[PDB]
Amino acid sequence: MFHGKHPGGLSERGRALLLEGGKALGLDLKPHLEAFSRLYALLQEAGEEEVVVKHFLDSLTLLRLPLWQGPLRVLDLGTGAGFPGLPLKIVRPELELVLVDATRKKVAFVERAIEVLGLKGARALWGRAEVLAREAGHREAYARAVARAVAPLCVLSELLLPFLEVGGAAVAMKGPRVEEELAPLPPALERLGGRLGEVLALQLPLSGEARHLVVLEKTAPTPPAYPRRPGVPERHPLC
Ligand SMILES: C[S@@+](CC[C@H](N)C(=O)[O-])C[C@H]1O[C@@H](n2cnc3c(N)ncnc32)[C@H](O)[C@@H]1O
Repeated sequence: MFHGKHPGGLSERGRALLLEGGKALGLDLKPHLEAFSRLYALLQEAGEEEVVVKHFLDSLTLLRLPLWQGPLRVLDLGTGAGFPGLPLKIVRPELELVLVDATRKKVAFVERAIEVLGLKGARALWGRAEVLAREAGHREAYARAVARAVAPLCVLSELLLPFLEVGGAAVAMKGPRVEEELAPLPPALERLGGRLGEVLALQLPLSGEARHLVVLEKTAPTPPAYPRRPGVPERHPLC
């Protein structure tokens, strides 16, 4: 089984893995298989295959939180090549997505992926969190924000919380170990106008690796001190 190889997208095995992984997460990815295949081809144009399929599926773990209803404005901060934002947008097309990265070439890739995949209501933006979150256009202007593989929670919270309108929520996607990053966090969240929401523990569907979705709730407006200047949160974190 799964022997088919294709020149320009996911292999027969790659397709099967994606669908199987989706089902384990409670998702039917059949309607999106060709879009994911094309996204994979784009990533290649820019064992390999299984790694990418895993990134697709890890991104899709966001859907294990009932946070994605209707046309919410969502920031994916430090999106890189578009994770977790592009998989999320593919499967939840009503979301109004802004994907930010400090690295121009990453942003250019995401912009091309949007154009090639024909996604509507998604845009890639070259910028620094610390700068954008002081613009009236972005500060406390999002209902949701997400980030994967960006920074320790103490730093990341200062980067994410100022984008959230009061009542909004952020998801910091984390790996197997969160104990140390979480320990000193709640007082720092308070300073930013946030509260710690749930920490959802889950196991990746094909690999069985542990993951944690850390939810940050936006409860009051972020004081004007935050975020501090580019690089400062990382050099002198709040916790
Ligand atoms: C290790 S990559 C992870 C990318 C993607 N989220 C993923 O999971 O595959 C971290 C990315 O965040 C971006 N980044 C880090 N700090 C940032 C900041 N303060 N503002 C905007 N982008 C940032 C970097 O340019 C880099 O592309």
